Amino acid sequence: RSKPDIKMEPSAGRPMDYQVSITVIEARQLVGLNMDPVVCVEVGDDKKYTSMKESTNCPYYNEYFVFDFHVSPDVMFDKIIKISVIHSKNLLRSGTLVGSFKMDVGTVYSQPEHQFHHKWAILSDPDDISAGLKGYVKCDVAVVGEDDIEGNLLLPEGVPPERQWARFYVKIYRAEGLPRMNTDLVDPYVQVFFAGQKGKTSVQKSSYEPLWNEQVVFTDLFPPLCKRMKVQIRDSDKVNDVAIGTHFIDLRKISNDGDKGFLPTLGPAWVNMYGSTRNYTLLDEHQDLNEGLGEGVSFRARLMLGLAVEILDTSNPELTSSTEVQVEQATPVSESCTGRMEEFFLFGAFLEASMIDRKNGDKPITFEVTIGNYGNEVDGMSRPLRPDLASVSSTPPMRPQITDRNYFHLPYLERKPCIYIKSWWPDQRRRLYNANIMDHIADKLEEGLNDVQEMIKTEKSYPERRLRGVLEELSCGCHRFLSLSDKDQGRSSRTRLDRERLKSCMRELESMGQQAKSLRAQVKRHTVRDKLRSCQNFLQKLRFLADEPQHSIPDVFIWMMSNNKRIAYARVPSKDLLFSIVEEELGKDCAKVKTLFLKLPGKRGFGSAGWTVQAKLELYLWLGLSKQRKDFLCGLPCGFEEVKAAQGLGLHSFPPISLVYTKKQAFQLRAHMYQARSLFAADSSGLSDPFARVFFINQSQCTEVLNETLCPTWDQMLVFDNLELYGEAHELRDDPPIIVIEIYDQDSMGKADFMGRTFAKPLVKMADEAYCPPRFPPQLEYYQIYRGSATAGDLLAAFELLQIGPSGKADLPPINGPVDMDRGPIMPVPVGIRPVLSKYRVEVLFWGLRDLKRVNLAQVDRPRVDIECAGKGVQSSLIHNYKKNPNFNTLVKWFEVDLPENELLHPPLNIRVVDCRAFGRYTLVGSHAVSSLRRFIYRPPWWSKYFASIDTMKEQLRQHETDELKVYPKELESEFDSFEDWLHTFNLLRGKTGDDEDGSTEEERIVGRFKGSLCVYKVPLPEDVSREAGYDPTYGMFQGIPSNDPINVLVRIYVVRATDLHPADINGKADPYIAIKLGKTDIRDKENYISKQLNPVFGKSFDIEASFPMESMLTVAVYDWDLVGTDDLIGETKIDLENRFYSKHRATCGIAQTYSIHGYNIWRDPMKPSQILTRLCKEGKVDGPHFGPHGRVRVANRVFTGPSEIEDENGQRKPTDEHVALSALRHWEDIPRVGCRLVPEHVETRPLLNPDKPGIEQGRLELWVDMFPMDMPAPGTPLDISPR
Repeated sequence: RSKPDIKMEPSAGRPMDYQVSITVIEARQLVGLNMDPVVCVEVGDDKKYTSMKESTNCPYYNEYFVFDFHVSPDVMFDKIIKISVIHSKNLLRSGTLVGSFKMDVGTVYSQPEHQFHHKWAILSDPDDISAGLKGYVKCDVAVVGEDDIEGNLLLPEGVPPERQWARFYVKIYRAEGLPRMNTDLVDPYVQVFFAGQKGKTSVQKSSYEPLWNEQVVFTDLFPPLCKRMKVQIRDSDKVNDVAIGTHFIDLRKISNDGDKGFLPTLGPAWVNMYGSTRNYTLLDEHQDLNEGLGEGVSFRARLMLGLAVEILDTSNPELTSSTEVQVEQATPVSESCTGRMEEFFLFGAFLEASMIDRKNGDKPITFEVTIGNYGNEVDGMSRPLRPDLASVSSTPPMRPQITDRNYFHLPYLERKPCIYIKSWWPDQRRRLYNANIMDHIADKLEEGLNDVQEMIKTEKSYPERRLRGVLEELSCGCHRFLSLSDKDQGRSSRTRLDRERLKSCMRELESMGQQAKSLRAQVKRHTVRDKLRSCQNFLQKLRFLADEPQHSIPDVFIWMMSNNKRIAYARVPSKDLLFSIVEEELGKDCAKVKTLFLKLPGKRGFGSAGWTVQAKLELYLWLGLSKQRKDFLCGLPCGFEEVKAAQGLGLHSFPPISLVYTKKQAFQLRAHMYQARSLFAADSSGLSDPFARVFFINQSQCTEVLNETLCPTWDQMLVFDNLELYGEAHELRDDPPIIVIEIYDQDSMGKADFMGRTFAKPLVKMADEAYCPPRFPPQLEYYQIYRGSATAGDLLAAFELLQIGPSGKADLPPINGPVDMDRGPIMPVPVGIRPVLSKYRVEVLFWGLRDLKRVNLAQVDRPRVDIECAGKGVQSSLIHNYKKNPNFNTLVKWFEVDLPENELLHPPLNIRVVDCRAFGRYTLVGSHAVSSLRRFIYRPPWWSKYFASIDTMKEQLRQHETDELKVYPKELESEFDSFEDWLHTFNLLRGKTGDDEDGSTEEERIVGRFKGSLCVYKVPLPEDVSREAGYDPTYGMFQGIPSNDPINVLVRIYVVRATDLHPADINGKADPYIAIKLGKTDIRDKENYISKQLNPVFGKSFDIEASFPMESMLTVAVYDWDLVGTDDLIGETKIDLENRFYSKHRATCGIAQTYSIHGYNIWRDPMKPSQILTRLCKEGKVDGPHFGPHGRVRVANRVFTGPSEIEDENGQRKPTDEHVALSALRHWEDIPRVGCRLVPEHVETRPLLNPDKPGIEQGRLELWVDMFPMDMPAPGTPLDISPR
């Protein structure tokens, strides 16, 4: 696989809705006298307080606090939680602070389920090193998108409870390259933030190159729970205090905990921070990028910085007792120790630049390649003289040309402009060289893991030894890094972090080279699927080691301007651009023709401000020293000449300002698009008008618009012709240029609306290659379609890029073009590339549909469902009365349709339901299409036992982490395949698909939910299938299916107890009761609510008739009782008795362990197990039962044995058939054709869900539900499970 995944809108910089929740449970061992504590919780600037507790050292609150944000993930993690015991706070007095505990959101989120539970917050006096410990405050925390103190601390691993105060020195020396503010001078000062404490240097007025040589001194507890420092170059404008740039120092990459690791240190070395545009806009909408809230769009400033964390002894009297952020003159160092100053030379070559927006391509456009302070001559820098060349940094303004209505292209063609920059940077190439080595190893690890996952999920053989070879290559790469990075250990201009961090990666990857060989033995033929997920734990640490805090050279920016106004940008990091003689030290984007996509600056690159590509460039880049420009043209496309400028005429080492091209290979691209599927709904009808517009270099071609479908089959090859590819064959065969496929809805105005985008790489054939298998012809395989943030479709294509031949286009294999003469210029996908189509009969069970939401404050009385698959389709019977009978009057009605032979290439079968209005205007009220037909392909083949079962499920929990009845430790539909044995369930949709800014949510699209079954088989059909359709052609495969007809059904619910219910009251002990909604019937136990109970025991039994299957929709709920207003809601759950009732699993009544009619084991099913087995025999078309003696039975070709006799409550021996009958119920899977499993009498663990707090647990409930139809013999009297 070489197909790219270049997403224009990644997760970085995306803001999401977030919630922080805190319960302040209690406090104990508080140090002091007569304190009356008010616990204060501050997250950011939002501060809340508890209630009043009077004169205690051990208070109890159990109070709740909720805060909500909508910020980017890195913005959240710097925010500080400030739980504090504050003695005697009121509105006029800031109370006397006992102690506090500063600890950020990122440490919460680093916990595996993002929570801390019942843990004691280690409060300490934050403004005194010598003050004692200030007790512990038991609390719990949660961030969502035993009671001993030492066993339950609120700390991560490694942190001692007796934390040591340490001075967190940061040193601010000098800065360079500052932009304009005043009209246009600058007045800088640097402000540092850490754990709410701030410290700023003195302002040096009127200097682009300041030199403070000052430092900011914090005082905080080692190890720091606040995890980043906000270092921010700032301008001291007196009216508007505005920032220039911001870099975050990450504490984990500069440290390793323990004596085996090292204390944190950094620098003194340069730091490259970014922000808004290079010019000073009078109003700057990218001011948030100056604040570091997102990705920086242009380089703002660079700043030498240091870090000198030193641990103090808390009992030392000579130290300063205050923890304030003092301002102190630092100790300056020479700039030679930061790196020997060297000259660097950038090279760039613009080959192609297409896909320019039509709204901006009216005028001649200019590029601008910049690296840091150098290469920005057009903007008029505040640069001094040479610390020289004119620094040609712009392509000439060239008139664009039209590709289509959407996009332009640039007529570079034979002339490719080039840009070369002189720059001066400190030589710190090893920080990016080791990053390149370990990034190459991590890229190989990514490719191996993705190949193993893709090849595992396609079930191609031999996976685990391939994974073992991947980890063997990983071990070889570990040894390669062990040998490579040691070659310049004795460098003199080297910081302490460059020693200790390097030692850390040496130790880690030395261990990793043997952990790979250990997990090589751990990976087997059956454990490969989960050890593959275990393998990327290595990849997490390797990606973490790959990035480094010490910057040397800032990132290379490529810009766009017309009228010298910036419209589009890109930012490639410079670490992949250095040239090195070591292949692992060589950057990934260096000396290679790299595809790169521009995007809009700031917040307007996301969402509805633009979805179109700003530009697509085949940019060549190179970076290195000015003495290393020896062979920097080795990766360029050959067959070219160089045109140079006046400053470097005749010099062999001088780079050209432009190239003129002598080789123009004619290339024809056969773009085979056959199908798209699961697309976005851009039209108001819940469907779209999709067509594929494919871009390749300077031209574009369009397939014809298909109408009113989300799974189009265009079946349309487009032949791009007479295009020009430059260079030789070795730059195209193993790495062709990219293909961008864009999907659009042909709307009512004529102008199309955006639908998505996918990328591709064609299989390349030169004229000397034979068009022979296994390479040619190219097979169809999928391409994931993205519409920016979210996935919005899947496309099927088999692109091949072919040379236009030495004699003509006829040297290519002959095009199997338009045999259908009406197609004309539209031309089909040829045979061999299209799949073989074999006829499959599709059989639909039109069972019914429930749970329609009341759109337009009513319900549709006459719905009818049409199924459409690959053009062909069938329709059900029209509903004559929906509320009386929500079930179609149709048997298994089928249609025969040509389908793809390969099962992975099956199209999504569409299901839609319409209201049958006048004139055949079939207005859609629901539509669901997402299914894979391989699933539907058919080929012929009381307390006394309860507490014992409680001990049993404790054993089941302890074995999972390492009489009687069954206990399921998860939800009942998890064990029993959701009772979807043949009565399948699908979920309908309506409206436009939910874009994050233009559309609704996906829950708002939910309108109905279909019940039915699908059976797919070939029309050349097998022999047992010929028997099955033989008994009834009106049912097909569906023989012996029970009737649809409605019935009154008794609903019998036993509820045992509830556990760990979330209280709404601030005391922490709710007042719950059981509330049951069944169909349209309300039953509440509010008169018998169990007050003041976290784990109440109900023991109530409820019998209530329902109009099944219309009333087969039940919720079992718990309600915190409240007389005033309404009772607070805890949570509900979905039951849906319909899939229980008609299942073969016998969900009507559970079966006990052994047959007994006395005491706590009395057979509660009114129909005895012998009659149960006879019923399952006639319903399962299997002969039986055939009892001999009461201890044995023959059912089909199988024999079951067991006991024979039972005593009643009178103690008299009654021999019945029921014992071996119930034993056969517990061996009912032995039947070779109809065998299955039966539901036993059980108890169940039920998650409760509240839409007030979605996606998280509200408590558990234990219960089990039986039900009985009212034409069978009458149910037994309601049993009682009242507690002891």
